[PDB]
This record gives sequence, structure tokens and C-alpha cells, in this order.
Amino acid sequence: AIGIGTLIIFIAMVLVAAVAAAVLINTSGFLQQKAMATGKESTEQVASGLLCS
Amino acid sequence: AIGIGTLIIFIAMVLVAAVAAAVLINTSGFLQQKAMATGKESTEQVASGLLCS
Repeated sequence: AIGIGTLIIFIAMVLVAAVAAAVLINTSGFLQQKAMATGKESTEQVASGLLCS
Repeated sequence: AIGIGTLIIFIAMVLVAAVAAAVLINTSGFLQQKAMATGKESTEQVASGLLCS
């Protein structure tokens, strides 16, 4: 009798951990973009310019 | 079971990094003002004067 239930709730544990992992993976992806963008943009700003002759 | 908690503490990590960033951004702002002011003022002082004829 006991055995049956153990299996069922095990399934839930798996899925819930999976769902949480998805958040972390996805979010890391979302940030990767902006992180790079910010650095490149900021460098081009400080480095570039024109000079009156 | 484990999944649930991971999500919650993730939220905190975000907010704490945000709060710290705010300090750095703000502070940079606060300094920007005085930095410029000091330079302009100091130049006007050294350059200006009157001369007896």
C-alpha cells in the first residue's frame, strides 16, 4: 500500500526541480545579452571622438 | 520540495545586487557635480587678476 504513493510523489519532486532549473537557465540567458551589450557600448563611447584642427 | 526554495532565495540575490548597484550609480552622480565645479573654479582663480598701470 505504502509503496504506491512513494512513487507518485517522487514524480512531483522531479518536475518541480525541473521547473525551478528552467528559471535559472533561462534567466541566465536573458542576462547574457544585456551584459555583453552594455560593455561594448560603453567602451565605444569612451574611446571615440573628433578633434578640431 | 527543494525546487521551491531555490526560486525564493534567487529573488533575494537579485534585489540585494540591485540595492548595491544603486549605491555605486548614485555616488558617482554625487561626485560628478563637485568634480567639475572644482576644476572650473580653480582655473578661473589662477587665470584672472588686475594690474596697476
